[PDB]
Amino acid sequence: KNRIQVSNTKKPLFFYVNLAKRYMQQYNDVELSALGMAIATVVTVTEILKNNGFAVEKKIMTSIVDIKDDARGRPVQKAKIEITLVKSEKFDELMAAANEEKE
Amino acid sequence: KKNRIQVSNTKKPLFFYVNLAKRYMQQYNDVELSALGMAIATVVTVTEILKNNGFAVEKKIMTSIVDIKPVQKAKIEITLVKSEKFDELMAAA
Amino acid sequence: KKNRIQVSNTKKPLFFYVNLAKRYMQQYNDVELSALGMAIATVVTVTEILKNNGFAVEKKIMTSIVDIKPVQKAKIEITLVKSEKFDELMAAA
Amino acid sequence: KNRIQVSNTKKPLFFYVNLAKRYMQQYNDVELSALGMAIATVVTVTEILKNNGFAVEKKIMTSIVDIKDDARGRPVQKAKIEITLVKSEKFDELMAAANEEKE
Ligand SMILES: [K+]
Ligand SMILES: [K+]
Ligand SMILES: [K+]
Ligand SMILES: [K+]
Repeated sequence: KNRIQVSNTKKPLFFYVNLAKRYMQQYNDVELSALGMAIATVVTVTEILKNNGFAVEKKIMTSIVDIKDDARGRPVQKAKIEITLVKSEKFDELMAAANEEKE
Repeated sequence: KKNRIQVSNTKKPLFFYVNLAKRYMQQYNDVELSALGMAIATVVTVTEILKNNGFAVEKKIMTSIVDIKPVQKAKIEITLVKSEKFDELMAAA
Repeated sequence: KKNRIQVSNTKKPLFFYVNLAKRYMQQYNDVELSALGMAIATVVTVTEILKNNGFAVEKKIMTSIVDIKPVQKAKIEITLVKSEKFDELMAAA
Repeated sequence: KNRIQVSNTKKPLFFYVNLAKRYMQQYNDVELSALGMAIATVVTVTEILKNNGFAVEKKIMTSIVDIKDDARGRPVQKAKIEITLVKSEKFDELMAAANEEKE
């Protein structure tokens, strides 16, 4: 329910940042994952959410996985990152303040 | 289309695209590489590799902002041709 | 030089470059962003953000291969200008 | 002695791949590290060395670190990756075969 897999090169960065914010709001945590070239996206989303006070990381796992590859004839190996973020203590205030709604 | 490589698969290893570019140059002489957004880095790297290792010469490198059904994304389009060393490098491989 | 941002520092957060571009546009109207190789992805992303969020319009996007004292690297050069909404977005911030 | 930090945007990818090969040849292992945008480089070097039979990973650590930042006035947070690779059992044969020197 709260998992985001980054793989669509058509999506703007803020699609993923905003989805991560929505999932943290709904579920308290969010899991981001990506392979290969998409790892830079997950890293950047995480940096943004940390530097701007929205999130605290709970788990960052990075590993090499086998990917089935028909044309190759045997699996290819790719790096995969998996990041779990939880809501920070400032998340609600910051989401409020975005729209000048802090009390 | 036949000699165009669109880079959009995060499951592929880099060398998939490097080798595909070399195979396309063997048949068509020239090769078009295109990508959006986060995939531009791969196209750039493919190009650098083919240039630095003596396989290719660039003919055209176009970067622009495009609308996707709308959101805006950067798109790169690179056209490469065989270098004077290409055939000998391929034979040596 | 004064209104050019070279992206080459891996220690910087993305929003360093996004905010610097916005500050430069406030003073100069327009801003040049440049990078090599692995940094091109950052320039692309900065640009997409400034376009998608209504701050900027692109005027020029140049990608080329350059010699570095030699090895060849891709280099992007983007020029942005303020959009019609820029001043109001900055005031609202 | 065997550490490679990826941070120079002037370097071609194969500078890092070839340095990693040299360090594995000399020391049996190599440590690759990078922050932020440079993580994609380390990931790609690792994929290359794995898919092509040169290396086996031993450790991949990915974390958020504080970076001193004068202009900011307090530290910024960046993702950092640290990858330790060791020579594979095929490394020597492959380095030989590169130059048609296998026996
Ligand atoms: K309120
Ligand atoms: K094709
Ligand atoms: K400047
Ligand atoms: K021999």
